[PDB]
Amino acid sequence: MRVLVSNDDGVDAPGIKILADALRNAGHEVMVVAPDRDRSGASNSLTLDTPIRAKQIDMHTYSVAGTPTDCVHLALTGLLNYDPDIVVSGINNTGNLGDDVIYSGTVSAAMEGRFLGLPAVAVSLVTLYREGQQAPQYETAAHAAINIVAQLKTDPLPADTILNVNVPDVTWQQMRGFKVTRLGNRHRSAPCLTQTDPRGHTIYWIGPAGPEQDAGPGTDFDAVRNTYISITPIHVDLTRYQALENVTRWTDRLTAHMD
Amino acid sequence: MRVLVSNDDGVDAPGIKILADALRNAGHEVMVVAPDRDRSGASNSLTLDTPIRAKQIDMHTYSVAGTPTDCVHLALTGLLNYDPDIVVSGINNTGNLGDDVIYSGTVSAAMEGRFLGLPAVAVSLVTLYRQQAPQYETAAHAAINIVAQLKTDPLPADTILNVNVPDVTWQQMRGFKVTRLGNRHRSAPCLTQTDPRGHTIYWIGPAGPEQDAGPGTDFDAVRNTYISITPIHVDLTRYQALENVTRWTDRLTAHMDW
Amino acid sequence: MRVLVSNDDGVDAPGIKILADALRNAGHEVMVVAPDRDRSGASNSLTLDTPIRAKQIDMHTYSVAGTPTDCVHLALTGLLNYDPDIVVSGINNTGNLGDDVIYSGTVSAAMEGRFLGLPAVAVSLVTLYQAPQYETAAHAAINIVAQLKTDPLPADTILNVNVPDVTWQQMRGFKVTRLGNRHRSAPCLTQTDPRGHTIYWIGPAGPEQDAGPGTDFDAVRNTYISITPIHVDLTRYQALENVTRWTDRLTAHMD
Amino acid sequence: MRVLVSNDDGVDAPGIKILADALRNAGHEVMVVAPDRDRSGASNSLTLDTPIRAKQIDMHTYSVAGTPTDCVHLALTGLLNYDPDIVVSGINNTGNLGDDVIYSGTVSAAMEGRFLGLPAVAVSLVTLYAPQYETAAHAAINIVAQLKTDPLPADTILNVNVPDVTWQQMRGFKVTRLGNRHRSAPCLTQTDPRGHTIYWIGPAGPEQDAGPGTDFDAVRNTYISITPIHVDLTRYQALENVTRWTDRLTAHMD
Ligand SMILES: [Cl-]
Ligand SMILES: [Cl-]
Ligand SMILES: [Cl-]
Ligand SMILES: [Cl-]
Ligand SMILES: [Mn+2]
Ligand SMILES: [Mn+2]
Ligand SMILES: [Mn+2]
Ligand SMILES: [Mn+2]
Repeated sequence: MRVLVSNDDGVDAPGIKILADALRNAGHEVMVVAPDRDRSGASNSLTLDTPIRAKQIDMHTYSVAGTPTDCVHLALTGLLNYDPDIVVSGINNTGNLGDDVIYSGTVSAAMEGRFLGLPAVAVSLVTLYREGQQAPQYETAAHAAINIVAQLKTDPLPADTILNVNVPDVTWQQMRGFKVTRLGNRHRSAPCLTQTDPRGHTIYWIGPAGPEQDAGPGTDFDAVRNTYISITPIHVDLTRYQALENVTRWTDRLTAHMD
Repeated sequence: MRVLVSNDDGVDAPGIKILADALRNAGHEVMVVAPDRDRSGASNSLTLDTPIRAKQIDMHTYSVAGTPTDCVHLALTGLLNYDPDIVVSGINNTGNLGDDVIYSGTVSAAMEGRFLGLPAVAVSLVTLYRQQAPQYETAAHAAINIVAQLKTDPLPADTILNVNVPDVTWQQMRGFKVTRLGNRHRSAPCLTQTDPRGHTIYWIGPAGPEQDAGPGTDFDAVRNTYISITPIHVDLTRYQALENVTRWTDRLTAHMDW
Repeated sequence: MRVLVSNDDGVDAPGIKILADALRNAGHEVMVVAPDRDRSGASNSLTLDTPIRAKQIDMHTYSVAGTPTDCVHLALTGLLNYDPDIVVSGINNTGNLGDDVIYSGTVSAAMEGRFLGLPAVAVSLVTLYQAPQYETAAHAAINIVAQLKTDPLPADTILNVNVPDVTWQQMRGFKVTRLGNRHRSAPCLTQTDPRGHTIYWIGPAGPEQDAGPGTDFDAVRNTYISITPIHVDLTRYQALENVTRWTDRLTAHMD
Repeated sequence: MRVLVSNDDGVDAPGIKILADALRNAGHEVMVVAPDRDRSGASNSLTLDTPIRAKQIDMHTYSVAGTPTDCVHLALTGLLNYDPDIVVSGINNTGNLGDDVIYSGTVSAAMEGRFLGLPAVAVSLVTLYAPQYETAAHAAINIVAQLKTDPLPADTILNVNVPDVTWQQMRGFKVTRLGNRHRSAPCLTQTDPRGHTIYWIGPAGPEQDAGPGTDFDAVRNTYISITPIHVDLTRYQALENVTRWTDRLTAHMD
């Protein structure tokens, strides 16, 4: 089939190159449109007050001076002569779990995919802090992504949600299987710490997570801790339909009161 | 009751001062914790890799060098000797409608309130491109009535309210309306032009008539001079989809080896 | 005379208001063009790759979404029908001394005035650690501006001015000075975060600093107003003849 | 000799690797300390209000989450057991000429070297409209060897700009002064795709200062340009005149 690929770490990052290469080896057509540098720490909104620049790198690749949402939007509304079947965003160099999901740049590019009418997937590798060096297993995450893509064709899912995927950092021979999960939480517990800096000013640190967190059986945290790949289905429309009838009766009692 | 107030435009903004003064006039206790300068344009995530400064401005006010989510998190976990009943974020100097809501800084301060166990509301004024002073007093009037009403008749759901107010005098307003989110950028095309030095550039252009802004939407209410109220999710997990995705995932497993 | 006024802290800050009001009361015409928010932390360069927006607040006041150098450039090349005799930038809420002068945003607005042909002045208040003495700094500025009219200096340098944070009654006089140095000795410090990981700080300056008799630091420490004349052209003319003979020898070698 | 190398574009850029390799092959020792990502667009000041993180990549390389001035300052005040003879910053992916020199990130790393008492050089490639990084490196190693066996006084910085061509096409070296181009640049009033008013800063006209003797005219005619610049902004030659002026002022206000 025909695929469109983006990310939030930049067009020159090791994980986006390994992903696109594997997809082509498997027999697919692939075009890449991604940011000119790393965008972590930047806001995810569409750019409306100023114009945007882009340049061709090779016959299949373009570099854009804007957000991950800017990259997917321009690709689908006039930048390319191309009609894709699906959007895939990643492979990210750290995990995207629990309370981190609503503000993730990797997730924002997949969202713009569905808004414009196509199915979409985000993929992330769960790396762990060390001292020296140990090279990350991007090859392991790519093998999972090509099998997910082929299957979405032979047995299609409805088109009103996005899939968020997280992969343990090991060789494939160690993996135990797949599991379907819900979002956990881990920073409701973080109780601030008071200190003094080298020039005499009072400063504050957000605390580390305690044991009273929500990361048990059924959650995304618990699956990856036990060496399984995690898949969570998420909303694309923030409207809460199941609450409309009740809020209307509430608003009626409000207006009768004041006037 | 006891109220906690924040925003995304900054601690010296005209809109946050008018809101706080009105709440105190109606007999409530109020503490303010907000950013040291306008944050519109920055990421909304919590700050974990570095420490944060904060200082006292007057007996009821603190200025913080960090995000709107940083302000609410610190106030509720050790910064204050205070146990609030509810959180209010606003009044923002422009609207927050349709597809703009998921990444709004004003909305992010109310979300952190609910996560840590309290009811929450976001309030914005719908100003228009043009000397005509903004009607902040009109939006503050709507806010005090909503607060006193939640005190008698609370709301059960895992939900928060997003409120938008037309920029007119109170005598000119037509009523309140409950709405769904609309959309206007799915239709927005890409235009090609040339800059002063000869480089090709691209603009995201204005929406066509194939937009979703008719009867029932947030856009249609404020255009016809009504105040809009929309209830929104705080958990992004899609529960209605779990049974079908599990069937799907088991089939995949049986296909592959190892 | 006709004055143009800008700053680094924004059009809504208390020090730019107090400066513009004192100048008008003394009988000058004043236009204000300044950033829409506090700019401390971004590059001082001119904006070339995108277009810029601007909003007229009242009759003699404008708000610009860009840098301090962007404000002064637009004002002199087409935004206004106005012909100024001098540019003044300030009053800043902290000091601008010694090795901090080259990258200061307050100083950058003055620099763009001189590159385009006019005399220029920068003004800062030296706050320590309460309501700042902005009125004391404004009294110094109106007296300096009047004197430049009747008794003029050559316009190929700019004046950098720093004012101690006290009442006029306490001030001792004016003094002409050179730039000092403070960060040269400032050491690297190794500490730990709440997870046990290593982080570095740039620590405070010890007693070995360059801050004695003759410098900008010593003057304000002893309650005098400091004036330092600074370069507008970074070319080192006095080294040109010697560097030329050196380059001649280098070229004979490679050939 | 012992050399310390930094830049403004980041530790992973192609110009900094080609410079370091050419220096080692010429027989010098080299340590590299540079930013974790591209830095154009941020303030050049030292970071004082928060702490800074760093990571050792290999035996001779370090990656720092901060400014080019932060990189050089930490390297010379305790992060390393190393005693360098000179600092070199580059090779930059575009030119650094005329009125753009005071706020250049590439130039700022060289400055912090001199403030702390060593000699220093900045090198940039003049790209127009596969970049000849090798041409620029051959120029830099010849300059470094001459500074040793025939020394200059260390009270200045050398700012070097190299045309983007093959070595065979180069015409020579030339010593120059800074020119100017933006003083002429006019305000242009236009409308956005909604008819709302916007302003552009337009291109330089024929009135610009770019003739014989300037850095602009040398690189346009295929020569390598070298400009000596100030490290101290004090204008010593105006001090006596400004002292008499301030005397006459103080007699007026009594
Ligand atoms: Cl991400
Ligand atoms: Cl907002
Ligand atoms: Cl400043
Ligand atoms: Cl640069
Ligand atoms: Mn990332
Ligand atoms: Mn805002
Ligand atoms: Mn300032
Ligand atoms: Mn650069």
